[PDB]
Amino acid sequence: HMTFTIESARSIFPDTQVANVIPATVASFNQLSGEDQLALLWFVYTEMGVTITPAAVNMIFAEKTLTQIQQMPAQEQTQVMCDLVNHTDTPICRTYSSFGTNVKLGFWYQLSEWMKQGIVAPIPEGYQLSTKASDVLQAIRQLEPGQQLTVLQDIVVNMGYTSQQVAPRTQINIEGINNETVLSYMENMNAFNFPAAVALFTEDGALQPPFQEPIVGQESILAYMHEECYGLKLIPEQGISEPVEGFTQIKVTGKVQTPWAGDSVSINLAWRFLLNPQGKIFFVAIDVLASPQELLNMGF
Ligand SMILES: CC1=C(/C=C/C(C)=C/C=C/C(C)=C/C=C/C=C(C)/C=C/C=C(C)/C=C/C2=C(C)C(=O)CCC2(C)C)C(C)(C)CCC1
Repeated sequence: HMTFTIESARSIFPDTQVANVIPATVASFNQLSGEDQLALLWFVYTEMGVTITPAAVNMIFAEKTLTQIQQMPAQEQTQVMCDLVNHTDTPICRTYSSFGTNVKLGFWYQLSEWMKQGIVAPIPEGYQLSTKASDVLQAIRQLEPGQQLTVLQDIVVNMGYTSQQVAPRTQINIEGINNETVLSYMENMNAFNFPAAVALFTEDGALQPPFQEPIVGQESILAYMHEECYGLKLIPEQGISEPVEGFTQIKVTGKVQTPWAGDSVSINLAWRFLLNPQGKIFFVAIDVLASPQELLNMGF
């Protein structure tokens, strides 16, 4: 007999208002053809109004592949960027799938810079998207920047073909709760003390990133934290705590800022924790919350 499994833990606070327009838009994007995809991504990225810094984040992992692409003629450069978006089995697509999330993003950032400088073949002057791609572009363009950044990240991480400094903890407050395991988690994540944060989990515990599967076990969670969590700033604001079957479930809402955009952009999140009777994190889900505008729209 078990009171909770990882699977059943995923459904805690089931009426959380998740921004399902994000994966909805990604699914629509994945129905478009390679050329429409690349041109759409160029317009999203360039028209977002957000300055992207690589500086606060990595690139040494991508440099050999980047040099390769830089040396290719324009015809081959564009084909490579089509293999990536189309998920074609190629050496470069397999190498890309081994990059960490932030390495993938740095990869694409450098190509974006080279396209501006005419070192990498640009999107053709005036290339006209299909009507369908034009509808996907406009839905992306309407989203708040932080949600567009999430769309892009999700698309970038899924391209290709699949075959640092610790601060001391500083005090943080969350109105409405007094849970030390939650506060330890948030403060250790802000300090980039990822071994300390992971130590709060049960050995069989999981962390569920937004719109992704649970990452199970401390070794895996730590690797993920190394890959994706450096330079994040977590700004939990408020919470509720409820006892359930001798466990505690805690929902916290607030924001994160990514080092890609600094303090110019804040993404609205929920964190959904299930703690065991000993105060260990059995499960935590992070969700991107729907805006008031998106809730309205996805009714009426
Ligand atoms: C492709 C492509 C191009 C270039 C694209 C470029 C350049 C894109 C750059 C995009 C970037 C830079 C996006 C960055 C997004 C970052 C996000 C969205 C981060 C969100 C993080 C969150 C939400 C983390 C929350 C979490 C919390 C709070 C926890 O407690 C646990 C850990 C974790 C779950 C991590 C060009 C133009 C050439 C055209 C051709 C195709």
